[PDB]
Amino acid sequence: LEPFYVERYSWSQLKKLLADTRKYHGYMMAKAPHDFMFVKRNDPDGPHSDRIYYLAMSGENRENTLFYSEIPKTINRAAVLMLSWKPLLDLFQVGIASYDYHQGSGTFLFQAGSGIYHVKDGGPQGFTQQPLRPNLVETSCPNIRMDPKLCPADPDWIAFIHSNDIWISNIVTREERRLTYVHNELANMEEDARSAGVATFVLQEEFDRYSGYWWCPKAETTPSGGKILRILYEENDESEVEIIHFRYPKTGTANPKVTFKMSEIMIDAEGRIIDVIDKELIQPFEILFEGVEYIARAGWTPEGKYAWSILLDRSQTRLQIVLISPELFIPVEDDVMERQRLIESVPDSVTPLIIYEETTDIWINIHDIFHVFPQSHEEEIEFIFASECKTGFRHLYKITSILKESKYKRSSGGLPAPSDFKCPIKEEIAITSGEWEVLGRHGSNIQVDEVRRLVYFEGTKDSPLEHHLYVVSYVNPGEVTRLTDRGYSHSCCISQHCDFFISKYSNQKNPHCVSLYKLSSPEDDPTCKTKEFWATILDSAGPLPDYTPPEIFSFESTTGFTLYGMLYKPHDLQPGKKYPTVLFIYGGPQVQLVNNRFKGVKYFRLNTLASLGYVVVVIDNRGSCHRGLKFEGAFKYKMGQIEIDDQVEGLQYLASRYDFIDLDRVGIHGWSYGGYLSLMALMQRSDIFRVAIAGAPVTLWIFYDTGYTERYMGHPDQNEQGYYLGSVAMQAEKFPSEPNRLLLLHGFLDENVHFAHTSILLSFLVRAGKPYDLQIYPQPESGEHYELHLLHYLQENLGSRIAALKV
Amino acid sequence: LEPFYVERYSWSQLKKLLADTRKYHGYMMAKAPHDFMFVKRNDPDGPHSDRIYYLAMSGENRENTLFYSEIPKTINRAAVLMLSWKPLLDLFQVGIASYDYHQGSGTFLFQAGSGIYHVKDGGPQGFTQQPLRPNLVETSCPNIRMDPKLCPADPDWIAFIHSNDIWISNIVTREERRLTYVHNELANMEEDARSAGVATFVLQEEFDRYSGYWWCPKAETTPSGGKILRILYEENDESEVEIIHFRYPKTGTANPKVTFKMSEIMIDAEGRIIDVIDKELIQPFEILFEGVEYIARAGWTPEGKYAWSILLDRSQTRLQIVLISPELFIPVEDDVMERQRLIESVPDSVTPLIIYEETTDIWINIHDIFHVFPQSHEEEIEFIFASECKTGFRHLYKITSILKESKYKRSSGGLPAPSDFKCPIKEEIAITSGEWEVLGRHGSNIQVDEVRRLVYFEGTKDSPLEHHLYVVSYVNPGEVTRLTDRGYSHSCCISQHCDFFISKYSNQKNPHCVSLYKLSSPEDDPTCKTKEFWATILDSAGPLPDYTPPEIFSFESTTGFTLYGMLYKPHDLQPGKKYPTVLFIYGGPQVQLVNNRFKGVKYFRLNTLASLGYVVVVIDNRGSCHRGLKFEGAFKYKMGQIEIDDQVEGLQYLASRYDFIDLDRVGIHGWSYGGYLSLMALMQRSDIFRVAIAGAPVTLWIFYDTGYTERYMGHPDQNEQGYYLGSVAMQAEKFPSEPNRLLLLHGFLDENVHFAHTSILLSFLVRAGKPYDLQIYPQPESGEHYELHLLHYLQENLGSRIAALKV
Ligand SMILES: *C(=O)C(CC)(CC)C(=O)Nc1cc(CN2CCN(Cc3ccc(Br)cc3)CC2)cc(CN2CCN(Cc3ccc(Br)cc3)CC2)c1
Ligand SMILES: *C(=O)C(CC)(CC)C(=O)Nc1cc(CN2CCN(Cc3ccc(Br)cc3)CC2)cc(CN2CCN(Cc3ccc(Br)cc3)CC2)c1
Ligand SMILES: [Cl-]
Ligand SMILES: [Cl-]
Ligand code: NA
Ligand code: NA
Repeated sequence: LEPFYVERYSWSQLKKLLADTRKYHGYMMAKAPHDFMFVKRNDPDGPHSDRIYYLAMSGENRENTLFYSEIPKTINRAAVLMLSWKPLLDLFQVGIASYDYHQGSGTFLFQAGSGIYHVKDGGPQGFTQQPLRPNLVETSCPNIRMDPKLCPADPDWIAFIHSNDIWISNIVTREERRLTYVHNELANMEEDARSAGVATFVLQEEFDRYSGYWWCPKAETTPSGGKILRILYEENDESEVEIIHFRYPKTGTANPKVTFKMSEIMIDAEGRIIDVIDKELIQPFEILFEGVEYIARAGWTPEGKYAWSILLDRSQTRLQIVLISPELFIPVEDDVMERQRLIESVPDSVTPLIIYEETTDIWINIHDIFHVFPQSHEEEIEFIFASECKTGFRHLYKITSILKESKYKRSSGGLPAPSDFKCPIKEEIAITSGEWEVLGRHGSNIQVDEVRRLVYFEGTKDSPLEHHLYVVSYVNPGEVTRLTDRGYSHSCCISQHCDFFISKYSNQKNPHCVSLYKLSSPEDDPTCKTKEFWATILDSAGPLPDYTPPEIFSFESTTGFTLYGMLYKPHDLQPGKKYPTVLFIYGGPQVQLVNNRFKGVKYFRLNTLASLGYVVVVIDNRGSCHRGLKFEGAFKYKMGQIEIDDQVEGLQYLASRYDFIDLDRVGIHGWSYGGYLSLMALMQRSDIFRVAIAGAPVTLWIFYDTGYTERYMGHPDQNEQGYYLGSVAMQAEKFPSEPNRLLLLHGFLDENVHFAHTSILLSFLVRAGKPYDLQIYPQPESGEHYELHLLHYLQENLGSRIAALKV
Repeated sequence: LEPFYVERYSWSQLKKLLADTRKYHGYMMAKAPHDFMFVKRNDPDGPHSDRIYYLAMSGENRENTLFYSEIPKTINRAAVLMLSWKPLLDLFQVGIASYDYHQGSGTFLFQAGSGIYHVKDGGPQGFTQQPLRPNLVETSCPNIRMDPKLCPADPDWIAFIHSNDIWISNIVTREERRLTYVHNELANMEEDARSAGVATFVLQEEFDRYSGYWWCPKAETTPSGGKILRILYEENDESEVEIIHFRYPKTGTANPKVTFKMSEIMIDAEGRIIDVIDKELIQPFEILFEGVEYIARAGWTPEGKYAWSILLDRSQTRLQIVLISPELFIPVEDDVMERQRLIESVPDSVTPLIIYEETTDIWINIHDIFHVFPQSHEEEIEFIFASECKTGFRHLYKITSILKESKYKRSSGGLPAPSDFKCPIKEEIAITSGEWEVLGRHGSNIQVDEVRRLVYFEGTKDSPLEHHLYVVSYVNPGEVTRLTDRGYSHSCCISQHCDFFISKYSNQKNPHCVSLYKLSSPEDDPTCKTKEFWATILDSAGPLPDYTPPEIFSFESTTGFTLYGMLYKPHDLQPGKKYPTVLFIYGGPQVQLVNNRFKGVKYFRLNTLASLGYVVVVIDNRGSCHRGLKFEGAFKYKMGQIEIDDQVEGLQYLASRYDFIDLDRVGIHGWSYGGYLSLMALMQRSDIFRVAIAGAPVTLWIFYDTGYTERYMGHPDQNEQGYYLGSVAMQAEKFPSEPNRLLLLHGFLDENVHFAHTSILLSFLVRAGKPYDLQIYPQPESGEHYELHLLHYLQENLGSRIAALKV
């Protein structure tokens, strides 16, 4: 077996090769249709049953905007119907990321650039046949308005954030009122570190929560003829949180001081504000919710009788679903005389209600699944929730909880015990089960059909390489019925009326498609669900000829799990020759790289590496996503210690199976946790790995945030050895004494993994007498430079003939 | 002619080679004896005429401290007397950079670490024969005290800076009093940006002025029996000066707002403070000193009748020597009623006195030469000054100026004209002349013998490669007499009594020596000066065998100047072979690299390069030091444009003269302006230069300070093209498209040439699609890493066989 050497291109020739083969900019295709919504026409004489609204990007150099399409009552089943995209909005006098809608009025609300706009379609006023003009919500606010939301109780009112405070605005009367006076934009960021209605850094970055306020969905009527609207909101104080060059709670240090507040808004009979009463909790947040760090999720019950909240402790091993009555809130009064009367006036029976609680030795994984049924009995609440805590796989559970009067009484003048607010669980039926998970993140949710008493959900039952749509009953659970076709992975939106679903689907060979599917039952059994192809929304471009996709492989690991991987064979594969191998890696939690999805957009350059004569390998090691909580928990307290074993094991599996892998010329490369592991690979296994290109590596776990690090590694005092061994900066001495094996890539203004990680690693590498190569990216045309430098670095120090002579 | 290839050592082998050959740490030898002072014994029966005091480092791992040595009345001229070093101070209960002394009391004052200390020797109390105990000046000041100075009028009092304010302290009574209340350490650096008695950044960095206050050398007696002491001081406001991550006035932006203040200190008959009156100028600084940016130098006349100051304009093309009477200062009064009486009470004849003024089209070069003779007539002042403005070479001039009453009268209530304070010049004799300069920087000054009416000075008369001591009359100037021996460069201290001088001397082959020389006249002519070797103070270690020094060469440049250089021939020079060449460069103003001095300490690694088989070249291009103002002015408004022409010219001179220079493998390398020029070399002349290693390069002249940039390049608006063409960051497109030719080295916390220069160059290189290599030094063991990486980089991309195959 002779070694294959890649063609030694010049820097200009590589720049040319990259530019000629490039087809997407910023690793981004035009946004496929998303954020679907079905509205019924209700026109017996007309040809259409529904109108669907959705956000999409019409072309490559185009802005994301609202379109609609017509769903016909019948179809020509010999033909294939391609639904035409009708633009909902007219061109402006600036792209839309999301939108709101109020079923009963037709009112859309959305932000596009600086403006907040609205239109009407599909309410009482009917359905347009031409693009509507977006109506600007006018303002006297100087700065950009963020996070607009329609009030579901009254579609004339909206709320939004401006300079970290909550405002409301009427789109008909033009009235505009500030609700919170927590932040003062004249005062500096060190003194005034408070905010209302806004999720702080860790909650956005690590818990995927981007909003901090929620409208009450119903309006309390007043005797006068007017009403009371309500906004539940989070209020954060970040004074004690560490500063960096904004507020970044690094692991071990303080998180924000948080609480719930409520804004009570009296409107008169003609939509004019009478008064605004800002209301705080009756007792402090620390007393009523013992041991809670993070407000993970929040909202209201369907009838708006209670506010709900999913709450976590600092260790992220205890979740609590807690109902909060509006009566727990009293007006803010710095006068202690009036305040004391308000505390005593609120009943003792009015108390927080912990309707659910769960624990784990691994960690809680927050998701977006939580459905509350209409309240039939006064002293019971019925909901569906998902959890990994019973069986180690995320499954749906229907839970009924009893709303007891609490044993703790506030009149006694003491503090409540740890479990005085715990509601008894009457019932707890398992809706799904097995060695597979329900998906509750990244758009995956559930659609509950309350009529037929079913629940649609996404899951990994057929395969961990494919997401599929399933349906099952929630009263008499049993037969789980797959609705999506095997051989693709699916991301699905189900109509609110539960008679259609859309699926965005792909596999390794075929690009993304979006298609509409009609749902129906057989006449003999309404429980049984079948689907029929109705129409195409987005048609695939087809298997483009210049991308050769990889093969999914697997191997039985000595760890006792099947580990999956991807293999890009070199193009023009020569007989009796061995090729240099690049291992692309991420390897951290909450990500799966290996599945039956199209990888020719984001990872197109793994194919480009294969075209030059590199074997490219990717392996989902233990800790990675979609394999259950036990598989994920493998590296608890042990980050860095187990990942490379699985990579090396999978690499040796391929070497014995394929003679064309040259194990003497193996490189490794990743970004973020991938960069971290690329450093760990060269440190621990320099026998295996010739070169490591670490992009934006975590080098020091004490420099990363609370929400992420503490979930997987705990508090630093309780894991002194894990933090030391897991931090590559502390082990600089263990890097190679050869140069041309280590390359560090990092941006200067990266606010996720700070440059500090790279610079402190550089600091200790220099003190340890070790060589490194470095590229920096200070503050479009630089993804070009990165790709260029990477090909050149691999060529010069791994792939080419010159590289072998260099050692 | 076959190419020689350097031995390809591994990274570990290079680290070993560097460690084995290393003999100094941080490019620093132990400090040779400096800051000399001669005190007469005045003991007719005893064997010694003088005691000399001086600062020195006794060994390598040792602190800089005060020693003394005994100068005998006679010597054994057959033998060579090596003076023993006697320690002046005892070990403490922490090194000394400088000291003060009060002739008439014996009082030394010095800072060592945090403490300010004092001892006595050589006054009325006599001469110790054993180490004295340093006496701590006690304090209630919390923070470190800076810049201590004895009051020459009263050796009981000192002054010092504490938290940017001037304090005084009595070393006998222990009284301690704050004089200025300008800075408040509780208030932050953005709000309170004021300071007193302290030179701001640009004055320290670019004008070598480190102090901002000066004691009046005489004490005004009061009727009571007490007296008045005076401190002239600079007061700076840096509010409008730009901030960076301290106050850095970048070119084009505002410098500090400056003025003169005076502290008047009434002491009673027993050394106790009665009162302290803080006094400001009668009219603003901007009115009295029209067009002055920088207070370059300041002090007092010998009798203390006037304060003096050397003042510059923003362009640094107009110097003014200005006398300032204490009567120009009035007490500070925010009450306008009392203030108005004080303004009218001061006479109109009391006015600033511009005793000298000069201009140039090139630039003024500040120096430390300024001697004022005792005032014989009431309306005349007599002084020696040095200047390049008459002839383009720095020469000494004796000037007599007439102290006129000013035509401008303050009672009129108008502002003064541009030239109303100009004093008529009665006389202006040239003391020296020719195509050579007097030296007035870096310790070089003049010693004026007022008895014999001579002046000792350092100069370049015998050679621009050697500094020498000369003497000449200042009444009847003529025969300039060299006192130092040819074949060495000399740095000299002359005794205050003008009967001895010490010289620290070296040449290319022999390390530094320090020797004492006795001065005397022939009996027939007191004007004629001769010298005799008296004793050795520091003996040279001798030509150490592992350093081969370079040869000084020269060549007649087409520019019309003789340009000098240094050549390190490769060791073990083989016949009929050509060697790779490294050009070491600085090339900026105010530096000369090429002279007859020992280069085996600071530039020892140029020899180490020669030992591996590199030709090392150094060339003093136009703009560099010690060749006159015309030679220096060559690159005015044109930095970057002319330097590399001279380097390439000198390189081609050597190539035609020596066949062993391989012009196909020429590298360039420098730090600071050298790094800047290394970038300019690869940009302009990639035909000549294969590789460029730029250390801490200036890449953008608008990012550098006012004092330096504007002196050589003017204000950016008046030189738009020079700034653009001189800034390498703006011309990233002109760098090579080949990799392995450009290497950038920069510290992260460099506060002279900021990292910003490198990062913005990196920014534009990435946008231009250009390759670079980078090493960073974030925040002893790293000069090791730099040297290691440089040898390896030259080896891999210039010197070795692998480097030639790589292209
Ligand atoms: C990790 O999670 C983070 C996101 C938080 C970093 C902490 C991450 O994913 N980073 C990441 C970085 C890059 C590199 N780009 C960063 C931005 N930079 C902009 C810029 C602007 C101005 C200047 Br002067 C310089 C730079 C451009 C560079 C890229 C990616 C995306 N992945 C890269 C790897 N890729 C596979 C692959 C493999 C081989 C080759 Br050749 C090409 C691609 C998958 C996507 C993420
Ligand atoms: C230019 O004027 C400046 C001073 C203001 C820079 C703007 C300059 O002279 N710089 C300069 C830098 C170095 C390099 N050292 C910088 C400090 N650094 C400390 C450090 C601490 C912690 C860490 Br983690 C990293 C780094 C160490 C590196 C050196 C010098 C001195 N000259 C170097 C060149 N030398 C000749 C020479 C030639 C070849 C070889 Br091999 C070795 C030496 C002359 C002295 C100045
Ligand atoms: Cl079941
Ligand atoms: Cl003369
Ligand atoms: Na996120
Ligand atoms: Na200086």
